[PDB]
Amino acid sequence: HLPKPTLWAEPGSVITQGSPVTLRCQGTQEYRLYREKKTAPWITRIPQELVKKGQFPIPSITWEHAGRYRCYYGSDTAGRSESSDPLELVVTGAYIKPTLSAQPSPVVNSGGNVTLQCDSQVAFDGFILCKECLNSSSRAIFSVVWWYRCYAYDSNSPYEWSLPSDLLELL
Repeated sequence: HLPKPTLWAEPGSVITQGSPVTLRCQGTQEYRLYREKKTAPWITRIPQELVKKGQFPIPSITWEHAGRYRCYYGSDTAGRSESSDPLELVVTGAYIKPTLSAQPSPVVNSGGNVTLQCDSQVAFDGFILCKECLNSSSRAIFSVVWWYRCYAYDSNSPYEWSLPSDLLELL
């Protein structure tokens, strides 16, 4: 009826294909969750007992659940809040684990900087780097001083990412 809600994921907003995830909204009872640009049926199956508590669990995430979700409480009639800052539910495991290496080395001097390299065997028009994320033909270069992992993805499915790269820890 005023204050905008918080919308987070648990364990996180990046879920591997087939794994569980629960989006959560906090603000007191009339909670509404919704995906932008394309309606997500999976929400209209959520028990009302859960909806009142701001809980919208997904027992096994599919490529359909991928998307930008916003939350808010109340109604037009009795009054509602603003939608919550968008949450981007990403589903991973769709392509090839790229490779992530520090250039020149994982070893960098304090207060200095380093270049990260996400490399793929095939071509993808988009690479993401997640600091255990930010957007950048088969390689991309980021710069971070630290655990990192990157992903590959096609711009025609921006929320469907590849497998994660091995964990990269800067020393």
